[PDB]
Amino acid sequence: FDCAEYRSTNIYGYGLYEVSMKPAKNTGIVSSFFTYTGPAHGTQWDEIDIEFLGKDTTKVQFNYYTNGVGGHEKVISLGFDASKGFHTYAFDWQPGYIKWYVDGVLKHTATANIPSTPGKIMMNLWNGTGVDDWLGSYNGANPLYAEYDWVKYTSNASTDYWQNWTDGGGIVNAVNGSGGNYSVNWSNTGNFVVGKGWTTGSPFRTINYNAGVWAPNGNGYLTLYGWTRSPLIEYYVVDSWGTYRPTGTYKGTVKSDGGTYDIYTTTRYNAPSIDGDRTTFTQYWSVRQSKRPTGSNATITFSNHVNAWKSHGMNLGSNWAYQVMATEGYQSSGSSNVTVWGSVFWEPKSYFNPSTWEKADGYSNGGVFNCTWRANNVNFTNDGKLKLGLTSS
Amino acid sequence: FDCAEYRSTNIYGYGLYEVSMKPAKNTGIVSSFFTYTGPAHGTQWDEIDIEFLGKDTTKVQFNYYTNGVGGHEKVISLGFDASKGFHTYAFDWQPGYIKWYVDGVLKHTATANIPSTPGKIMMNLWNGTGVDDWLGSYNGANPLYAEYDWVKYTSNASTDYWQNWTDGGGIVNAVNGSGGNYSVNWSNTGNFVVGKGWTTGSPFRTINYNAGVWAPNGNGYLTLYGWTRSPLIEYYVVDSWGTYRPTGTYKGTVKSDGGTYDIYTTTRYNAPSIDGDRTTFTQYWSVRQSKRPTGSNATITFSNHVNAWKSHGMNLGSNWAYQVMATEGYQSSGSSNVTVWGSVFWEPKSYFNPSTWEKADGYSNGGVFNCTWRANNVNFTNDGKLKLGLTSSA
Ligand SMILES: [Ca+2]
Ligand SMILES: [Ca+2]
Repeated sequence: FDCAEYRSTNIYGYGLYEVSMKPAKNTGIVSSFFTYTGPAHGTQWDEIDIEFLGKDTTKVQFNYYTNGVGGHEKVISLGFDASKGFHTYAFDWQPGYIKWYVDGVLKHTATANIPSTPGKIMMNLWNGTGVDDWLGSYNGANPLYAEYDWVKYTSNASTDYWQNWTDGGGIVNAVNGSGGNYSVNWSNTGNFVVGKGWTTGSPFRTINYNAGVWAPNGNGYLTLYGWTRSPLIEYYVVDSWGTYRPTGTYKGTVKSDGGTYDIYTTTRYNAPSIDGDRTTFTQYWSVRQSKRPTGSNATITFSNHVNAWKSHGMNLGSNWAYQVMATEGYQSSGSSNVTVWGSVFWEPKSYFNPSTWEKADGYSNGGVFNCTWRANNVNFTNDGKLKLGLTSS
Repeated sequence: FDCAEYRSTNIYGYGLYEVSMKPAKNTGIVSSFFTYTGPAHGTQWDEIDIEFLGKDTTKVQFNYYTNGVGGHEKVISLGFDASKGFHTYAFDWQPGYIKWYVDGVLKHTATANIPSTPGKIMMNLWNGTGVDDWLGSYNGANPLYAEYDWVKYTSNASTDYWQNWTDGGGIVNAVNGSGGNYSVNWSNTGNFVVGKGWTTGSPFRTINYNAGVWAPNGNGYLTLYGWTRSPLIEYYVVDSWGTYRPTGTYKGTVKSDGGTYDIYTTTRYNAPSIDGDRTTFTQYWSVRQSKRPTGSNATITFSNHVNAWKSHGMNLGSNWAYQVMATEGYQSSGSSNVTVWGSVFWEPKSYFNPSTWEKADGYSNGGVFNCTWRANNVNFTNDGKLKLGLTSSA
């Protein structure tokens, strides 16, 4: 028996691992997506799994090994047959937990003896021997296939600041979420500003976020927000908004991260600021000429804005205070869900890219794996999908 | 009684510590500014003090504890009542000594068994018991408060180069002072360049200095000065001068650290340079459009100049030689006194900053400290002063 394993050439650490896949269906096999490192690579055996036991594809199995100790199996009922269509499975791996998801919904959290060694991303399909109680016995049916549409890994941002300010009008339910994530649900408010970011901003920072939810019902801004002191200046890089587009005195424009922004300035007197709730300071703005798409990864190269501002005579303070990816609102209702992240590894799997992936070939895992890995069983379909096969002879 | 103590979250080492404050006046209390490290910070007890005994606010007491041993009290007459206005008190803490100052005047020096363990910066007000001969008896007067307008700590410069070059004309009395400080007194000279700085310059250095004395009597420059090789270039950032403002071939201007400078290029031939007594080289200049005030702190963000020079096609060499904060002179007389500083921790005390400070709360030091620390007694005024109160009851 011949089986298939596709594995990354690089190693990856803590962060969110997502895959879109359709597992094979048959007694005695497994289709999976997992991270792995072990003794053959000079490390302890640290692995995090997503496994579909072909005997019953209406279930998914989650597991993990740390220093070679597994025993963390959690089987969950899916509510659909995973073999009948593509679905997104994922696990967020951090030092104190692992959270697994199905089509974006949280289904299981683990906290005991979590792995810590960066591993490779892997995907395999195989038939077992000696584990009939676990997989059912394999009946030789072939060929069988497991398909994967895309793989994505996003590393941590290291945001250290949480901002949750409301003027007291209406309701602002802000949620300080895990890592760089936050969400806000608001109802008929006065003014507020909620966001995650950094305690000390920087003119060189590159902010990467994703707004999984951007649904202002009225005046809301999805915006890089921060301050400087010496002098006191509040700045904004607005990517999207609600029913009102912020403007002021026009200075010019700046092209950055695929968008063009209008640059403005506005002055403020007697309003809440970081140096006291009744002060006098300017606001610097970059406002996108049209709302940025949300729901996907977006980058704000803050230095291009700082520089274009410098160029139009707008210079910032030298005492840098907080810097966040915010949701601000006024006299409105809405929801927002935003994640600030570190870096993304994106693989569309449209074909075999030999710099970032390798096809296991010419050897068997032995043990319960009753098959040899073959690069010939790792192919790409026309519609740009990884197709893993289990064949015989 | 409830009392107050405000202390830094970070620890600080050798360097100059200054505070602008006005202690409370009353028999029985102490208002202070001091560095502290001890058992509760996991170390030996090292502390340096500035204490105002409320029984007599015309005097100030200096002390220090090293490995839990004190006994170095020194009381000096201020010549004024400390409780009537703000004054600046400081101590310069170095490996081999401590120097204390009042309004910038040296008042006391110690050298024996100098503390060496970095500690927190602290301020407190408290009333004692059992030490009436030292503090007087505390009569319960209340409420009382000590005020502090700002705190500043400046670390050491780590300048590793002393410049003292004269062509031999007239007299150049250069003084290699402590740390980054130097002075020069000169009379009817030829050309000379004196200063302190670094053996290897950097396009990224930020120079903090202060010219305590800037009194050229003729042609003299107060300037950042340095060279590169590959190619050989002499560069200046001139902040002040005497009777002659240096100029050359005009390129443009750069705004930096609050001033605007004119950018110039010039060429020198058959003149001395770090490469020979007779050489030819290029000079790059930034010259302030008007003289920079002296006597108060000044900063030169050198990368602003390097970057503007690059804009105009003035690229520096790749092998960096010395870089100093200099006094240069030609055919003149005069005096200068300049100090290059290290990095600064500046706290204007405009409000509570929980990242760099904490309020002592819910416990008493006990012993002589007849009061409980309360975070509620550490407040900030509208006008940016820290107010540490001593209050009665519950
Ligand atoms: Ca695909
Ligand atoms: Ca102040």
